[PDB]
Amino acid sequence: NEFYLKTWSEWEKNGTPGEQRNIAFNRLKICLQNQEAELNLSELDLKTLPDLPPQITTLEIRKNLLTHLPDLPPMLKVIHAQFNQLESLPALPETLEELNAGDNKIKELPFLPENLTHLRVHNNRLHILPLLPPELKLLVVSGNRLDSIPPFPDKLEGLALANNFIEQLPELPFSMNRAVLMNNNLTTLPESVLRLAQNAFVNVAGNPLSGHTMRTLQQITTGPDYSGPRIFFSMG
Amino acid sequence: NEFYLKTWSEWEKNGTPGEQRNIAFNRLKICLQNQEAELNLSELDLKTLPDLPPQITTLEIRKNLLTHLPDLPPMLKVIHAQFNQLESLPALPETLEELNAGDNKIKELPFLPENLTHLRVHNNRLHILPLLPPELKLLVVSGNRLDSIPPFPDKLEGLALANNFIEQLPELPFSMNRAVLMNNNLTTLPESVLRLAQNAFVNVAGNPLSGHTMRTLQQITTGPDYSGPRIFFSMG
Repeated sequence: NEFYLKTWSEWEKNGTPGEQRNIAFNRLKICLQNQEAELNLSELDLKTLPDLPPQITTLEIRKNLLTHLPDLPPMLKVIHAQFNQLESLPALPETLEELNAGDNKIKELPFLPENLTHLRVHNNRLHILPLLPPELKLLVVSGNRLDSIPPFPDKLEGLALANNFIEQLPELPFSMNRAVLMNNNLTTLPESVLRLAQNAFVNVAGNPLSGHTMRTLQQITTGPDYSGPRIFFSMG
Repeated sequence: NEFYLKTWSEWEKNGTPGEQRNIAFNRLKICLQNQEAELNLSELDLKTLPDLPPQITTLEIRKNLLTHLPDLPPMLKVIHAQFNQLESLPALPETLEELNAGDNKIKELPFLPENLTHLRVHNNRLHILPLLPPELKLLVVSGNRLDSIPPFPDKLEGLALANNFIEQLPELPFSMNRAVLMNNNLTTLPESVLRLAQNAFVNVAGNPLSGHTMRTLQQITTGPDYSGPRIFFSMG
């Protein structure tokens, strides 16, 4: 309890000129004393964070200059860390449900915990993704360096992978209603794309789909009973 | 010239298994012998390029695995090098008019030559831009690490700098009709935004514009003779 005030007071003082660590100390202490659910340190030019209040369920720290996070409290449900300079993340609490860390410099994600439902991590430097947890509903990984993709869990609804280097797409679960796959290196599509719901959104423009893929898809989608989705794509 | 056929022939032999350097050697051979304007080595899994045929005016090499480019021939007008692993670019030929190098790892650009009209470099790692040349017409630098922007040349028509860390935007020239400025760190807007043409597109959603900026902009834009453009933005 006073462990935090000692830690925070010393972190108060150890800052470069622009960091608004003076406001940060105030928000940290109040957050501890009133046992608040959310800690909001966004837009404070912070280059580091100290140890965090243990009871919080929302950590909002977007638009700072963080290179690393401290250990994450075990009750966190939502973490918004987008627009920092994060190079990695610490271990994620088992309670984590929503993680936004887009627009950082993260080269690898840590193990993804079982309750994660929304992962938004575009504009990083990911070459690989860890295995996806069973409740994942939304996955946004556009604008990274992804060469390959782990298999999809069977509740995934939204998938955004534009502007990567994916060569092969794993099978798409019937739960998927939004598949944004532009500007990759796909030459073929998984058969399961055609088995999605009729109103599903599918965009594979900007991929070098082979001639056989194109003729295959043209024969099926123009069949008189075709019930699959509309597929957007491009040539040239 | 037998100088190129030897060099290309020995570059052909020196590849790892997946690189399709045999198809590339043939395209090089055809390009040299028929004196073609365009050399197209895109989508061949290439990790390096050899010396290039000197007469080409279009270099098409997107979607390979290149880390460095070779010296560029002196009549190049168009270079499409997006989706590689570029670390940097070589010195740019004086004739260069269009450069696309998005989705690489480029940390800084070289000197930009005087005839460049189109620069598309989104999804790289730029912290700074070089000074912009006087004919620049289109500038796309979305998805980088930009903290600042050099002054804008006065024929610039399209500007896309979404998803960077820019805190102050330089003045916008009257020629600009498309200003895509979302998800940065602006708290205010330059005066010159209000002097753009009435049909210009301006999008600053996702910036933490101050309350004073918002109330000022609301007073001006709702006056009965407001002559400027529509501005899109966001709150929350």
